Amino acid sequence: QRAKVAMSHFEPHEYIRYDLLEKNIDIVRKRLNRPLTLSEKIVYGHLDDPANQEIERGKTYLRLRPDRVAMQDATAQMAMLQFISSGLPKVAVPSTIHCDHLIEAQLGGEKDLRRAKDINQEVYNFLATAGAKYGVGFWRPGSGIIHQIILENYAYPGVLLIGTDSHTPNGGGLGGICIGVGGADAVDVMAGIPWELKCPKVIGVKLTGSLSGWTSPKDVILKVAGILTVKGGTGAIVEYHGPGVDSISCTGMATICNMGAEIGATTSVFPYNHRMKKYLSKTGRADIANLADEFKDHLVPDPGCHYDQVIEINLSELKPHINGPFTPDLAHPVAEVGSVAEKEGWPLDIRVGLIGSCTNSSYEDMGRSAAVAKQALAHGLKCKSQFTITPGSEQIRATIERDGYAQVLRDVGGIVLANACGPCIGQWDRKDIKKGEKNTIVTSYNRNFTGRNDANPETHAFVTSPEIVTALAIAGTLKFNPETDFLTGKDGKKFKLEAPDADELPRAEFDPGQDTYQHPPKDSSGQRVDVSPTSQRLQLLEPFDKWDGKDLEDLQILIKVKGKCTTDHISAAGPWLKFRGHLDNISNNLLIGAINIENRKANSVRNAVTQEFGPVPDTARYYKQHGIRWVVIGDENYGEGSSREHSALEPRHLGGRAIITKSFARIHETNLKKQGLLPLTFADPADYNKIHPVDKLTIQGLKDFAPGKPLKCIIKHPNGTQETILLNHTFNETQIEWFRAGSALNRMKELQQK
Ligand SMILES: O=C(O)CC(CC(=O)O)C(=O)O
Ligand code: F3S
Repeated sequence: QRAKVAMSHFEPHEYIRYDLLEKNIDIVRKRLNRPLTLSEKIVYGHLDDPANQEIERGKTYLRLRPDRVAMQDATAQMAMLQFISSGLPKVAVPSTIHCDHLIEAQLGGEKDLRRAKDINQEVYNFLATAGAKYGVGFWRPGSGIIHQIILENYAYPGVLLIGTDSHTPNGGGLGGICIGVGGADAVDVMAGIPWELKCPKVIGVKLTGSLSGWTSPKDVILKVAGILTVKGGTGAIVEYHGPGVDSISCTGMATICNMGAEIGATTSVFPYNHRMKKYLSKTGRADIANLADEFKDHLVPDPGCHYDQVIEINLSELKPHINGPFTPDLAHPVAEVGSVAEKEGWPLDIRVGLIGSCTNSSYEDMGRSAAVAKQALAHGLKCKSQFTITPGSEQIRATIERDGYAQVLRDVGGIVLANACGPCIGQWDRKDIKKGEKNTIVTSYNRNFTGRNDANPETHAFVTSPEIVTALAIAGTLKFNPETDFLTGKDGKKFKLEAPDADELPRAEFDPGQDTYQHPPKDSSGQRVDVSPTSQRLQLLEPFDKWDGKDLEDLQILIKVKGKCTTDHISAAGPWLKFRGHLDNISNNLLIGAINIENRKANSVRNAVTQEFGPVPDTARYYKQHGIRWVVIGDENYGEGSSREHSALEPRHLGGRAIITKSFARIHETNLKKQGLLPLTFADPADYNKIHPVDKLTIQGLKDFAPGKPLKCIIKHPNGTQETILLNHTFNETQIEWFRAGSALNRMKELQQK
């Protein structure tokens, strides 16, 4: 580039290329002759061939070149095992591993981390020596959650980042396009080959007016999530714009982009502005803010660009929301929630109040919560409810500890957890409740899907802002309304809580703490990564079987699924995170949470040959070792939610050939195409009703599988009648070559020594 500004302090040699962004935006622009939106300037500015790429929103696959790859340890292990199979010597672009998902919340900060490094040494040692070997930066356990460390250090305006985690959109708060992928996508960018993405549609949310009072950043996406619903953002990028953007802090925009994951959006973004500039300078990147000022025309949307849908939100009319309890789109005003809770039968007293995680742990969030706490403390009050605080990184922990906020928070009765996901992925040894107990918890997190936080099917969880969690934690009930109600203080008077007052960013500079990162040695020609042969936590992958040239005849339906089938129903987390690097050991959880439409129950399907109802993994394994190939039938938005490729690998490992649904979630359908399976959808969703558990399916037409040709499916009924239905697919020729080879990895290996 002419300027020589680095990507971050950890890669001082790898410079930001806004000169290329601009050259590819100018090549696209003159092919398209129209204003482009911000996410179009940034996506199309990273095309591998901007002169020739075919560009149509919602239709074409763009072949893109991401700037950096970030990985989290619950998904980094399988991604690094696939990279190890490619045979390639080093990673092609800046990648980092972050160790945040294997640390269980039990007693608090220090004790929980000590136990996690003991319990997990094998996997942390595997991730660091493979990181050292292949040149991947490694953030040590206890250093912080992937998105918080990415916002503090690696996101910048104009970046195209991919991450093996759904909440990777978080990065959009600093003006970049950050997309979550399954681990095999990350190994394409690390292997140095173009990354493909279905060309996004763009939803424009216009922000007008200003935040006031108890209303925070969080409220905007709780409001938008309820307007669009979980199905709302599928296949689109949400792009925030308006005069109101500049009334939100940089870490508030990151809160909003983060939860856009919850409506199925490919990612969300905000346009570069003064708030981002301020945060870039206060986090040791003033030079990035100076470069970006010079390229600002390319980091804002063109005037007059066309959004495929515009939603307008008046921030000055906005008021606090609390969303739940079993989806993030059931939206409520914090004024109404008490009411709805008594008519609906949701438990009114707040058992546990949990604040933090990467969605709501900025210096501003911790401070606004303390500003509430300090008030309750001046009246001899304490949290009525149990109270946990998870700092997003060691820098937010060291900084808020030093400036006092952490001590206010413990003085009202909260325990500070390790800087890791913990209760946000449900990695938590809970004790206050017997399992099955019906109880309400309230979090500042993002997802509140059933069983997400403690695996109690009946814990009702509500997501809101950290200050409202803190206020309701002292209150102990969903009946309390912070902005109206009175609280009875130890000295018998009544008083009411004042709306939080707090610094956006420190007066001082940020404390980073010590010992957080392991640099890779461009040295150690002689790093050795050794999966013990009979290790129960890590296992080297063995190639899947190449496609046999024939059609798929008389396939068994392992399960026909009723309703919502999230990737947590397909591959659960909780106890199974200890097997995220062992494929046959984590496959023993295949589809155990999905509801069987035959009997309305989870984990009991009928074995076609023994005629006994029993566990799905056992049955799929019975089928596999007897030569029966099977299929799953789903309803809508199948594979919704968490990014894990384990949802696609475990079907392949047990004998699965195809998943046919009315519609798929984006990251799960890419993960099925990547593992050699067939993601297919009904040309008519009503055809879901034609297929019963008992039928055998023949998927015919593979010999001339082509983009756009539907595949024909012959349903064969026990009584000899058959029906033929049509099935659509979104494969392009790159992806058909993945199916043909047995998986995308097998194909990457054929472009070397076959
Ligand atoms: O319908 C599809 O072809 C896929 C989805 C999601 C995506 O990959 O962007 C869409 O285009 O809406
Ligand atoms: S990455 Fe963030 S969304 Fe929760 S599971 Fe971890 S704190």
